[PDB]
Amino acid sequence: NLAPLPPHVPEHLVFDFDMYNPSNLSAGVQEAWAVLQESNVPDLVWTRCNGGHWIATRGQLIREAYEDYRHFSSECPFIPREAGEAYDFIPTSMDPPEQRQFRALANQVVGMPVVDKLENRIQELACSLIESLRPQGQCNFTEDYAEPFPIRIFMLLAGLPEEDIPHLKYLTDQMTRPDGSMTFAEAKEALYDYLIPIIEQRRQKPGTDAISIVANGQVNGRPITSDEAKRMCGLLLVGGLDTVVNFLSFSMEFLAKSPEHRQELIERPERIPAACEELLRRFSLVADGRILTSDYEFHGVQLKKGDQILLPQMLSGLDERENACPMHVDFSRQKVSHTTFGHGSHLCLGQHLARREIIVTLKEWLTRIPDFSIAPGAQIQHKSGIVSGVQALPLVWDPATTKAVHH
Ligand code: HEM
Ligand SMILES: CN1CCC[C@H]1c1cccnc1
Repeated sequence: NLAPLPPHVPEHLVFDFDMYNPSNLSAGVQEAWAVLQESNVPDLVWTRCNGGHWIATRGQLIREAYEDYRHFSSECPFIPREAGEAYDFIPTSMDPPEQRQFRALANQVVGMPVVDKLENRIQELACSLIESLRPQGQCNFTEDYAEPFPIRIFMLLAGLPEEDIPHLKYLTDQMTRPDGSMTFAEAKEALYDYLIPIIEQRRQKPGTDAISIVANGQVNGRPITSDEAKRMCGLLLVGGLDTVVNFLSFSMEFLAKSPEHRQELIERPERIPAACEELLRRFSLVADGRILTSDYEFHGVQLKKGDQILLPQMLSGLDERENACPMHVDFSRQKVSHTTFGHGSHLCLGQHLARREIIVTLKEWLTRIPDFSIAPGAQIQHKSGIVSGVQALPLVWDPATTKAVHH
Protein backbone atom coordinates (compact mmCIF):
# COMPACT_ATOMS: atom_id res chain seq x y z
CA ASN A 1 0.00 0.00 0.00
CA LEU A 2 1.14 3.56 0.87
CA ALA A 3 4.35 4.73 2.52
CA PRO A 4 4.02 7.35 5.29
CA LEU A 5 4.48 10.89 3.94
CA PRO A 6 7.99 12.39 4.40
CA PRO A 7 8.20 15.53 6.66
CA HIS A 8 9.11 17.87 3.77
CA VAL A 9 6.34 16.80 1.36
CA PRO A 10 3.38 19.18 0.98
CA GLU A 11 0.01 17.42 1.08
CA HIS A 12 -1.26 19.32 -1.99
CA LEU A 13 1.33 17.58 -4.20
CA VAL A 14 0.27 14.02 -3.28
CA PHE A 15 -1.03 12.01 -6.23
CA ASP A 16 -0.94 8.29 -5.44
CA PHE A 17 0.09 7.07 -8.90
CA ASP A 18 1.30 3.43 -9.03
CA MET A 19 3.69 2.86 -11.96
CA TYR A 20 3.39 -0.94 -11.75
CA ASN A 21 -0.45 -0.86 -11.75
CA PRO A 22 -1.90 2.56 -12.76
CA SER A 23 -5.58 3.02 -11.89
CA ASN A 24 -6.70 3.86 -15.46
CA LEU A 25 -4.88 0.82 -16.97
CA SER A 26 -7.81 -0.65 -18.92
CA ALA A 27 -8.03 2.49 -21.09
CA GLY A 28 -4.54 1.77 -22.46
CA VAL A 29 -1.24 2.15 -20.62
CA GLN A 30 -0.22 5.48 -22.21
CA GLU A 31 -3.70 6.79 -21.36
CA ALA A 32 -3.26 5.63 -17.74
CA TRP A 33 -0.01 7.61 -17.44
CA ALA A 34 -1.51 10.64 -19.19
CA VAL A 35 -3.85 11.23 -16.21
CA LEU A 36 -0.75 12.77 -14.61
CA GLN A 37 -1.15 15.51 -17.23
CA GLU A 38 -4.77 16.55 -16.67
CA SER A 39 -5.32 20.31 -16.12
CA ASN A 40 -5.51 20.15 -12.30
CA VAL A 41 -2.30 18.09 -11.78
CA PRO A 42 0.91 20.00 -10.83
CA ASP A 43 4.20 19.67 -12.78
CA LEU A 44 5.86 17.81 -9.88
CA VAL A 45 3.98 15.39 -7.60
CA TRP A 46 4.70 12.82 -4.88
CA THR A 47 3.21 9.33 -4.78
CA ARG A 48 3.13 7.21 -1.65
CA CYS A 49 3.10 4.01 -3.75
CA ASN A 50 6.13 1.77 -4.19
CA GLY A 51 7.98 3.30 -1.25
CA GLY A 52 7.28 6.92 -2.13
CA HIS A 53 8.92 9.05 -4.83
CA TRP A 54 8.52 12.27 -6.81
CA ILE A 55 7.18 12.29 -10.41
CA ALA A 56 7.88 14.99 -13.05
CA THR A 57 4.81 15.11 -15.28
CA ARG A 58 5.76 17.51 -18.04
CA GLY A 59 8.28 17.41 -20.85
CA GLN A 60 10.00 20.61 -19.71
CA LEU A 61 10.65 19.20 -16.22
CA ILE A 62 11.62 15.77 -17.61
CA ARG A 63 14.11 17.23 -20.10
CA GLU A 64 15.68 19.53 -17.50
CA ALA A 65 16.32 16.84 -14.89
CA TYR A 66 17.90 14.47 -17.43
CA GLU A 67 20.34 17.21 -18.47
CA ASP A 68 21.31 18.07 -14.89
CA TYR A 69 23.30 14.98 -13.83
CA ARG A 70 24.85 16.90 -10.95
CA HIS A 71 21.57 17.21 -9.02
CA PHE A 72 19.87 14.15 -10.55
CA SER A 73 22.10 11.03 -10.46
CA SER A 74 21.64 7.77 -12.40
CA GLU A 75 23.26 5.87 -9.51
CA CYS A 76 19.87 4.70 -8.15
CA PRO A 77 17.58 5.13 -11.26
CA PHE A 78 14.78 2.66 -10.51
CA ILE A 79 11.61 2.56 -8.43
CA PRO A 80 11.43 0.97 -5.83
CA ARG A 81 14.57 1.91 -3.88
CA GLU A 82 15.91 -1.64 -3.37
CA ALA A 83 15.89 -2.21 -7.15
CA GLY A 84 17.59 1.12 -7.90
CA GLU A 85 20.30 0.48 -5.28
CA ALA A 86 20.93 -3.02 -6.66
CA TYR A 87 20.98 -1.81 -10.29
CA ASP A 88 24.56 -1.54 -11.53
CA PHE A 89 24.48 -1.98 -15.30
CA ILE A 90 26.97 0.02 -17.37
CA PRO A 91 26.67 2.76 -18.46
CA THR A 92 23.13 3.26 -17.09
CA SER A 93 24.16 3.37 -13.42
CA MET A 94 26.93 5.96 -13.93
CA ASP A 95 26.94 9.77 -14.31
CA PRO A 96 29.38 11.81 -16.42
CA PRO A 97 32.39 12.03 -16.52
CA GLU A 98 32.78 8.32 -15.60
CA GLN A 99 30.05 6.93 -17.85
CA ARG A 100 31.23 8.63 -21.05
CA GLN A 101 34.16 6.28 -21.75
CA PHE A 102 31.88 3.20 -21.73
CA ARG A 103 29.50 4.43 -24.45
CA ALA A 104 32.05 4.20 -27.23
CA LEU A 105 32.60 0.49 -26.49
CA ALA A 106 28.86 -0.20 -26.51
CA ASN A 107 28.66 1.61 -29.86
CA GLN A 108 31.10 -0.92 -31.28
CA VAL A 109 28.50 -3.68 -30.83
CA VAL A 110 25.13 -1.97 -31.40
CA GLY A 111 25.95 1.28 -33.22
CA MET A 112 24.96 2.41 -36.74
CA PRO A 113 28.06 0.80 -38.34
CA VAL A 114 27.05 -2.62 -37.00
CA VAL A 115 23.36 -2.06 -37.74
CA ASP A 116 23.98 -1.12 -41.40
CA LYS A 117 25.77 -4.45 -41.71
CA LEU A 118 22.87 -6.41 -40.15
CA GLU A 119 20.26 -5.07 -42.61
CA ASN A 120 20.12 -8.18 -44.79
CA ARG A 121 19.75 -10.55 -41.81
CA ILE A 122 17.05 -8.41 -40.20
CA GLN A 123 15.01 -8.30 -43.42
CA GLU A 124 15.46 -12.03 -43.95
CA LEU A 125 14.22 -13.00 -40.48
CA ALA A 126 11.25 -10.60 -40.69
CA CYS A 127 10.17 -12.11 -44.04
CA SER A 128 10.36 -15.78 -42.98
CA LEU A 129 8.34 -15.23 -39.77
CA ILE A 130 5.70 -13.18 -41.58
CA GLU A 131 5.36 -15.57 -44.55
CA SER A 132 5.11 -18.31 -41.93
CA LEU A 133 1.98 -16.63 -40.51
CA ARG A 134 0.40 -15.26 -43.72
CA PRO A 135 -1.47 -18.44 -44.75
CA GLN A 136 -2.85 -19.05 -41.23
CA GLY A 137 -5.09 -16.00 -41.07
CA GLN A 138 -4.36 -15.45 -37.37
CA CYS A 139 -1.65 -15.34 -34.70
CA ASN A 140 -0.87 -13.98 -31.29
CA PHE A 141 1.51 -11.24 -32.31
CA THR A 142 3.37 -11.11 -28.99
CA GLU A 143 4.58 -14.70 -29.11
CA ASP A 144 4.58 -15.21 -32.89
CA TYR A 145 6.60 -12.19 -34.04
CA ALA A 146 7.16 -9.53 -31.34
CA GLU A 147 9.35 -11.70 -29.09
CA PRO A 148 11.00 -13.94 -31.73
CA PHE A 149 11.92 -11.20 -34.28
CA PRO A 150 14.06 -8.89 -32.07
CA ILE A 151 15.18 -11.57 -29.60
CA ARG A 152 16.65 -13.93 -32.23
CA ILE A 153 18.37 -10.99 -33.99
CA PHE A 154 20.05 -10.17 -30.65
CA MET A 155 20.74 -13.77 -29.58
CA LEU A 156 22.54 -14.10 -32.92
CA LEU A 157 24.59 -10.90 -32.51
CA ALA A 158 25.55 -12.04 -29.00
CA GLY A 159 26.40 -15.64 -29.90
CA LEU A 160 23.88 -17.03 -27.40
CA PRO A 161 21.75 -20.14 -28.23
CA GLU A 162 18.05 -19.65 -28.98
CA GLU A 163 17.08 -22.41 -26.53
CA ASP A 164 18.17 -20.05 -23.72
CA ILE A 165 15.50 -17.48 -24.63
CA PRO A 166 12.63 -18.50 -22.32
CA HIS A 167 14.93 -18.39 -19.27
CA LEU A 168 16.61 -15.08 -20.13
CA LYS A 169 13.30 -13.49 -21.21
CA TYR A 170 11.72 -14.39 -17.85
CA LEU A 171 14.63 -12.91 -15.88
CA THR A 172 14.69 -9.62 -17.83
CA ASP A 173 10.94 -9.29 -17.27
CA GLN A 174 11.40 -9.53 -13.49
CA MET A 175 13.51 -6.38 -13.70
CA THR A 176 10.85 -4.34 -15.60
CA ARG A 177 7.45 -5.85 -14.67
CA PRO A 178 8.06 -8.24 -11.71
CA ASP A 179 5.35 -10.83 -11.09
CA GLY A 180 6.39 -10.91 -7.44
CA SER A 181 8.29 -14.20 -7.44
CA MET A 182 11.68 -12.42 -7.59
CA THR A 183 13.26 -9.29 -6.14
CA PHE A 184 15.21 -7.02 -8.48
CA ALA A 185 18.47 -8.15 -6.80
CA GLU A 186 17.70 -11.86 -7.40
CA ALA A 187 16.78 -11.55 -11.10
CA LYS A 188 19.91 -9.47 -11.69
CA GLU A 189 22.07 -12.05 -9.92
CA ALA A 190 20.58 -14.94 -11.93
CA LEU A 191 21.42 -12.96 -15.08
CA TYR A 192 24.99 -12.40 -13.88
CA ASP A 193 25.06 -16.14 -13.04
CA TYR A 194 24.34 -16.88 -16.73
CA LEU A 195 26.80 -14.33 -18.18
CA ILE A 196 29.89 -14.76 -15.91
CA PRO A 197 31.10 -18.15 -17.25
CA ILE A 198 30.49 -16.98 -20.82
CA ILE A 199 32.51 -13.80 -20.40
CA GLU A 200 35.33 -15.86 -18.88
CA GLN A 201 35.29 -18.27 -21.84
CA ARG A 202 35.06 -15.43 -24.40
CA ARG A 203 38.16 -13.79 -22.89
CA GLN A 204 40.05 -17.10 -23.10
CA LYS A 205 38.99 -17.84 -26.71
CA PRO A 206 37.33 -14.74 -28.25
CA GLY A 207 34.97 -14.85 -31.21
CA THR A 208 33.49 -11.96 -33.25
CA ASP A 209 30.17 -11.82 -31.33
CA ALA A 210 28.94 -8.90 -29.21
CA ILE A 211 29.96 -10.46 -25.87
CA SER A 212 33.52 -11.30 -27.08
CA ILE A 213 33.88 -7.70 -28.29
CA VAL A 214 32.84 -6.21 -24.94
CA ALA A 215 34.77 -8.69 -22.75
CA ASN A 216 37.97 -8.04 -24.67
CA GLY A 217 37.18 -4.35 -25.08
CA GLN A 218 39.04 -1.21 -24.07
CA VAL A 219 37.68 1.98 -22.52
CA ASN A 220 39.84 5.11 -23.00
CA GLY A 221 42.89 2.98 -23.79
CA ARG A 222 42.79 0.74 -20.70
CA PRO A 223 41.39 -2.81 -20.86
CA ILE A 224 37.86 -3.41 -19.51
CA THR A 225 37.60 -5.60 -16.39
CA SER A 226 35.59 -8.83 -16.07
CA ASP A 227 33.18 -7.08 -13.66
CA GLU A 228 32.64 -4.11 -16.02
CA ALA A 229 32.05 -6.43 -19.02
CA LYS A 230 29.37 -8.31 -17.11
CA ARG A 231 27.66 -5.07 -16.16
CA MET A 232 27.62 -3.93 -19.80
CA CYS A 233 26.41 -7.25 -21.22
CA GLY A 234 23.46 -7.35 -18.83
CA LEU A 235 22.20 -4.01 -20.13
CA LEU A 236 22.59 -5.25 -23.71
CA LEU A 237 20.55 -8.36 -22.87
CA VAL A 238 17.63 -6.31 -21.51
CA GLY A 239 17.80 -4.14 -24.62
CA GLY A 240 17.43 -7.00 -27.06
CA LEU A 241 14.76 -8.83 -25.03
CA ASP A 242 12.52 -6.12 -23.51
CA THR A 243 12.43 -2.90 -25.59
CA VAL A 244 11.51 -3.33 -29.24
CA VAL A 245 9.60 -6.55 -28.30
CA ASN A 246 7.05 -4.54 -26.32
CA PHE A 247 7.02 -1.57 -28.73
CA LEU A 248 6.14 -3.68 -31.79
CA SER A 249 2.95 -4.84 -30.02
CA PHE A 250 1.66 -1.33 -29.26
CA SER A 251 2.33 -0.43 -32.91
CA MET A 252 0.67 -3.45 -34.53
CA GLU A 253 -2.33 -3.09 -32.16
CA PHE A 254 -2.80 0.46 -33.45
CA LEU A 255 -2.34 -0.57 -37.10
CA ALA A 256 -4.89 -3.34 -36.52
CA LYS A 257 -7.40 -0.74 -35.29
CA SER A 258 -6.78 1.92 -37.98
CA PRO A 259 -7.38 0.65 -41.53
CA GLU A 260 -6.88 4.30 -42.49
CA HIS A 261 -3.33 4.75 -41.20
CA ARG A 262 -2.14 1.47 -42.65
CA GLN A 263 -3.69 2.46 -45.99
CA GLU A 264 -1.57 5.61 -45.84
CA LEU A 265 1.59 3.49 -45.58
CA ILE A 266 0.55 1.01 -48.25
CA GLU A 267 -0.14 3.83 -50.72
CA ARG A 268 2.83 6.01 -49.73
CA PRO A 269 5.78 3.71 -48.71
CA GLU A 270 8.31 6.54 -48.32
CA ARG A 271 6.53 7.85 -45.22
CA ILE A 272 7.13 4.66 -43.21
CA PRO A 273 10.33 6.15 -41.71
CA ALA A 274 8.30 9.17 -40.55
CA ALA A 275 5.45 6.92 -39.34
CA CYS A 276 7.97 5.04 -37.19
CA GLU A 277 8.94 8.23 -35.37
CA GLU A 278 5.29 9.19 -34.78
CA LEU A 279 4.47 5.73 -33.43
CA LEU A 280 7.58 5.98 -31.22
CA ARG A 281 6.12 9.21 -29.81
CA ARG A 282 2.51 8.04 -29.37
CA PHE A 283 3.47 4.65 -27.91
CA SER A 284 6.48 5.64 -25.81
CA LEU A 285 7.09 2.94 -23.21
CA VAL A 286 10.07 3.52 -20.91
CA ALA A 287 10.03 5.15 -17.47
CA ASP A 288 13.05 5.26 -15.19
CA GLY A 289 14.49 8.10 -13.18
CA ARG A 290 17.16 9.56 -10.98
CA ILE A 291 18.13 10.14 -7.32
CA LEU A 292 18.85 13.51 -5.67
CA THR A 293 22.54 14.11 -4.90
CA SER A 294 21.67 16.97 -2.51
CA ASP A 295 18.95 19.25 -1.06
CA TYR A 296 17.63 21.14 -4.06
CA GLU A 297 14.78 23.50 -4.87
CA PHE A 298 13.38 22.59 -8.31
CA HIS A 299 10.52 24.68 -9.78
CA GLY A 300 9.32 25.83 -6.35
CA VAL A 301 9.42 22.28 -4.92
CA GLN A 302 11.73 21.41 -2.01
CA LEU A 303 13.55 18.16 -2.71
CA LYS A 304 15.90 16.52 -0.17
CA LYS A 305 19.05 14.51 -0.84
CA GLY A 306 18.22 10.85 -1.41
CA ASP A 307 14.69 11.46 -2.71
CA GLN A 308 14.00 9.40 -5.83
CA ILE A 309 12.38 11.08 -8.85
CA LEU A 310 10.65 9.25 -11.72
CA LEU A 311 11.17 11.06 -15.05
CA PRO A 312 8.98 9.07 -17.50
CA GLN A 313 10.49 9.09 -20.97
CA MET A 314 7.03 8.21 -22.26
CA LEU A 315 5.46 11.42 -20.95
CA SER A 316 7.40 14.14 -22.83
CA GLY A 317 5.93 13.35 -26.25
CA LEU A 318 2.42 12.89 -24.78
CA ASP A 319 2.50 16.37 -23.15
CA GLU A 320 0.07 18.77 -24.90
CA ARG A 321 2.63 21.54 -24.38
CA GLU A 322 5.02 19.64 -26.69
CA ASN A 323 2.57 18.26 -29.30
CA ALA A 324 -0.79 19.93 -30.04
CA CYS A 325 -3.14 16.92 -30.39
CA PRO A 326 -1.11 14.36 -28.33
CA MET A 327 -3.31 11.26 -28.49
CA HIS A 328 -3.85 11.64 -32.24
CA VAL A 329 -1.52 9.73 -34.57
CA ASP A 330 -0.52 11.97 -37.48
CA PHE A 331 2.24 10.59 -39.72
CA SER A 332 2.57 14.02 -41.37
CA ARG A 333 3.20 15.82 -38.04
CA GLN A 334 5.81 18.55 -38.77
CA LYS A 335 7.75 18.42 -35.48
CA VAL A 336 7.54 15.00 -33.86
CA SER A 337 8.85 15.96 -30.42
CA HIS A 338 9.61 13.28 -27.80
CA THR A 339 12.15 11.69 -25.44
CA THR A 340 11.29 8.03 -26.19
CA PHE A 341 14.99 7.08 -26.30
CA GLY A 342 15.88 9.24 -23.33
CA HIS A 343 17.56 12.61 -23.04
CA GLY A 344 20.92 13.95 -21.87
CA SER A 345 24.16 11.97 -21.56
CA HIS A 346 22.38 8.58 -21.51
CA LEU A 347 20.65 8.83 -24.95
CA CYS A 348 19.92 5.26 -26.23
CA LEU A 349 22.71 3.66 -28.24
CA GLY A 350 20.49 0.90 -29.56
CA GLN A 351 18.02 3.31 -31.16
CA HIS A 352 19.51 2.85 -34.63
CA LEU A 353 18.97 -0.90 -34.31
CA ALA A 354 15.49 -0.22 -32.89
CA ARG A 355 14.44 1.94 -35.85
CA ARG A 356 15.60 -0.59 -38.47
CA GLU A 357 13.66 -3.35 -36.71
CA ILE A 358 10.52 -1.21 -36.56
CA ILE A 359 10.86 0.03 -40.13
CA VAL A 360 11.53 -3.43 -41.55
CA THR A 361 8.51 -4.80 -39.63
CA LEU A 362 6.09 -2.16 -40.93
CA LYS A 363 7.26 -2.52 -44.55
CA GLU A 364 7.42 -6.32 -44.67
CA TRP A 365 4.16 -6.86 -42.77
CA LEU A 366 1.99 -4.36 -44.66
CA THR A 367 3.44 -5.58 -47.96
CA ARG A 368 2.24 -9.15 -47.27
CA ILE A 369 -0.76 -8.74 -44.93
CA PRO A 370 -2.35 -5.31 -45.60
CA ASP A 371 -5.81 -6.22 -44.30
CA PHE A 372 -6.12 -7.37 -40.67
CA SER A 373 -7.76 -6.77 -37.33
CA ILE A 374 -8.21 -7.59 -33.64
CA ALA A 375 -9.59 -11.10 -33.06
CA PRO A 376 -13.39 -11.43 -32.53
CA GLY A 377 -14.51 -10.17 -29.10
CA ALA A 378 -11.03 -9.75 -27.64
CA GLN A 379 -10.15 -6.82 -25.37
CA ILE A 380 -6.47 -5.87 -25.43
CA GLN A 381 -4.88 -5.77 -21.97
CA HIS A 382 -1.74 -3.64 -21.44
CA LYS A 383 0.84 -4.04 -18.66
CA SER A 384 2.71 -1.22 -16.88
CA GLY A 385 6.19 -0.91 -15.37
CA ILE A 386 9.72 0.41 -15.97
CA VAL A 387 8.98 -0.73 -19.53
CA SER A 388 5.32 -1.01 -20.50
CA GLY A 389 3.97 -3.69 -22.82
CA VAL A 390 1.03 -5.71 -24.13
CA GLN A 391 -0.16 -8.96 -22.48
CA ALA A 392 -1.65 -10.48 -25.65
CA LEU A 393 -2.48 -9.32 -29.15
CA PRO A 394 -4.44 -11.93 -31.12
CA LEU A 395 -4.98 -10.84 -34.75
CA VAL A 396 -7.06 -12.24 -37.63
CA TRP A 397 -7.27 -11.77 -41.38
CA ASP A 398 -8.66 -13.32 -44.57
CA PRO A 399 -5.81 -15.22 -46.32
CA ALA A 400 -7.33 -14.21 -49.67
CA THR A 401 -6.46 -10.55 -49.02
CA THR A 402 -2.78 -11.38 -48.50
CA LYS A 403 0.14 -11.94 -50.88
CA ALA A 404 3.34 -13.95 -50.77
CA VAL A 405 6.24 -11.70 -51.75
CA HIS A 406 9.62 -13.18 -52.63
CA HIS A 407 12.53 -11.84 -50.56
C1 HEM B 1 12.14 0.79 -28.69
C2 HEM B 1 13.41 0.40 -28.08
C3 HEM B 1 14.19 1.08 -27.13
C4 HEM B 1 13.86 2.13 -26.29
C5 HEM B 1 12.57 2.97 -26.26
C6 HEM B 1 15.07 2.40 -25.52
C7 HEM B 1 15.17 3.35 -24.52
C8 HEM B 1 16.32 3.70 -23.85
C9 HEM B 1 16.37 4.76 -22.87
C10 HEM B 1 15.18 5.60 -22.38
C11 HEM B 1 17.66 4.83 -22.45
C12 HEM B 1 18.22 5.75 -21.36
C13 HEM B 1 17.76 5.41 -19.95
C14 HEM B 1 18.24 6.40 -18.90
O1 HEM B 1 18.47 7.59 -19.23
O2 HEM B 1 18.39 6.00 -17.74
C15 HEM B 1 18.38 3.81 -23.18
C16 HEM B 1 19.71 3.50 -22.96
C17 HEM B 1 20.43 2.52 -23.63
N1 HEM B 1 19.90 1.72 -24.61
FE1 HEM B 1 18.01 1.64 -25.25
N2 HEM B 1 16.12 1.60 -25.91
C18 HEM B 1 15.59 0.78 -26.88
C19 HEM B 1 16.29 -0.27 -27.46
C20 HEM B 1 17.59 -0.67 -27.18
C21 HEM B 1 18.27 -1.78 -27.81
C22 HEM B 1 17.63 -2.69 -28.83
C23 HEM B 1 19.56 -1.79 -27.34
C24 HEM B 1 20.62 -2.66 -27.56
C25 HEM B 1 20.60 -3.99 -28.08
C26 HEM B 1 19.65 -0.65 -26.44
C27 HEM B 1 20.84 -0.19 -25.83
C28 HEM B 1 20.97 0.94 -25.02
C29 HEM B 1 22.18 1.29 -24.32
C30 HEM B 1 23.56 0.70 -24.49
C31 HEM B 1 21.85 2.25 -23.44
C32 HEM B 1 22.78 2.87 -22.42
C33 HEM B 1 23.24 4.28 -22.72
C34 HEM B 1 23.88 4.94 -21.51
O3 HEM B 1 23.46 4.62 -20.37
O4 HEM B 1 24.80 5.77 -21.69
N3 HEM B 1 18.42 0.02 -26.32
N4 HEM B 1 17.56 3.13 -24.05
C1 LIG C 1 14.85 -1.44 -19.57
N1 LIG C 1 15.66 -0.29 -19.24
C2 LIG C 1 15.13 0.52 -18.15
C3 LIG C 1 15.89 1.87 -18.25
C4 LIG C 1 16.58 1.82 -19.62
C5 LIG C 1 15.95 0.62 -20.34
C6 LIG C 1 16.87 0.06 -21.39
C7 LIG C 1 17.68 -1.05 -21.15
C8 LIG C 1 18.52 -1.52 -22.14
C9 LIG C 1 18.55 -0.85 -23.35
N2 LIG C 1 17.79 0.22 -23.58
C10 LIG C 1 16.96 0.65 -22.63
